[PDB]
Amino acid sequence: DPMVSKGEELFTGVVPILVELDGDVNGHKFSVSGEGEGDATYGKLTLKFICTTGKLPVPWPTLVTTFLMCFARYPDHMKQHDFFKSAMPEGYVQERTIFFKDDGNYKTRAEVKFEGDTLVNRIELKGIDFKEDGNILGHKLEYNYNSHNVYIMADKQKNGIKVNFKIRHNIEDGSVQLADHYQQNTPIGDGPVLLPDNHYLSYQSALSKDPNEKRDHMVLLEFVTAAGIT
Repeated sequence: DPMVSKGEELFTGVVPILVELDGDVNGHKFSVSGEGEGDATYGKLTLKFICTTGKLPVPWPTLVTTFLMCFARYPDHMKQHDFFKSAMPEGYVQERTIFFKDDGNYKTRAEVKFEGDTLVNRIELKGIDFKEDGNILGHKLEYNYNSHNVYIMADKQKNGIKVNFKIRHNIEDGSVQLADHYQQNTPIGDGPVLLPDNHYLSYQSALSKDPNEKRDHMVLLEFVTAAGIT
């Protein structure tokens, strides 16, 4: 299938990634740059993010979902369902509203596309209605991350997809902070795309620190596999 070939030739081995985020949460401004690589064959991403404006005013874990679905490993029998690679190289827009239960919300707009050989994710994030002393602006979330599934459906009227899911962030006391994610994606180009049957992406994420890094930062290792179509 030459549409499937075009995504395969773009993603084949290890692809460099660049992430750039401009953020304002309750008027707390901040920027983040990330670098790393992805290997869609294995669904594997390795990334290091740096707050280049000093201290990050929200917990790193709250930005994980915002900081690359085209690196998912789609099993061979599911290749016709991979919207994200099909939109490449021109790329797609990924927009979310993330509602933190009993607290504020993030609204994100991102463009995911190639710039040369590099796969780039440029993001603007706005957060509003946060509590200054809540779990997010009060930094009460644990530095770790649970596995979750992401359910994808076609958004046929818009030639894209819509995506809904819940993230549970562990709070320092043992409880959880729910972040209910609403997402839509649309191609940037006028080229055709693969619209998928309902399915999900299964995510695993591990957060760590670079022991030689003095800046505020997050190292992220993520594996992502599509499933849910026999």
